Amino acid sequence: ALPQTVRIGTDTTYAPFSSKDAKGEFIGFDIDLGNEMCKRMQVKCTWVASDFDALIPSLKAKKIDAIISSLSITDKAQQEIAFSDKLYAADSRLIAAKGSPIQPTLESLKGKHVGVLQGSTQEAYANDNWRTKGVDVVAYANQDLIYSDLTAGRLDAALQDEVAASEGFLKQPAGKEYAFAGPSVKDKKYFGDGTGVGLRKDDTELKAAFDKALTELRQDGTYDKMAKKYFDFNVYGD
Repeated sequence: ALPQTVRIGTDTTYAPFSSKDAKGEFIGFDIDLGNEMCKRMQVKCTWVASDFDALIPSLKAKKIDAIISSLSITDKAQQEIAFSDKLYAADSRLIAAKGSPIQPTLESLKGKHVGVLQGSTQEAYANDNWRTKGVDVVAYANQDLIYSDLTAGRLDAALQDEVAASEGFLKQPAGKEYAFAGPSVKDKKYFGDGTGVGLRKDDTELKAAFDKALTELRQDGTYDKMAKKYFDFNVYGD
């Protein structure tokens, strides 16, 4: 059976997907999608704030029933839990100076200095696929020094999460003269084939209901109107 109330864990530190406004209400595209889906499933849903590292543990322990927290559908993720159909893409993308010919390819990146934040999935991606093929991958302890170095010319480009750099630098005045160089980088093992509602593998009726609500609010234009409230591009992706 479907739960009486679906408890949804989210990490409220990740606008524009999941954050808390100044009055403390949950806000973002993850919330709107969750709320819309739950409305279509006709079930009560309750948002449970949780540190991101504790989301999958809370789910396996049944302290929560779903995860909606830009949780990438990576290969390792799927060994432990199940996912709904994709909610939106969370790929990475290179940033360089406006007019840069740089592409996210080996023949383009050979011998170039690409910055990445240490500990990120972008650093893992760039170290396992780019550093070992003659790309100079530079790890940074501090995200704002990446941007500063890039503006200074000590990097040819930076590998960032696409939405985060969209919101955090490119829309800011400091990034006016910078832009994405080439298309978003896709890698199922590092970035998932999107994000999805994270669910326990036993919870097939819950998965079915989220997927049906998801296809439906897409097919009738609700997804696009809702995304337009936050995004200028195709957040859903491929």
